[PDB]
Amino acid sequence: NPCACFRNYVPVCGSDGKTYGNPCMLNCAAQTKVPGLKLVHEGRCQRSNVEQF
Repeated sequence: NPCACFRNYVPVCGSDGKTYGNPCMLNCAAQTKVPGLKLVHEGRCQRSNVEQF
C-alpha cells in the first residue's frame, strides 16, 4: 500500500508544488491523487509566508 505511511515529518516538495509530510506520503499521493507526482526536492516547498516564515 502506497498510502500506508507513518506521519514522521520528513518534508519533501512535490512537483505539484505541494509539500508532503514524508516521501511515503508523497508516493501515496503519486499513486492516488496526483498522477506523475515527483519528489522534486528535500524540505518543504518554498512559499514565503506560508511554508516558511
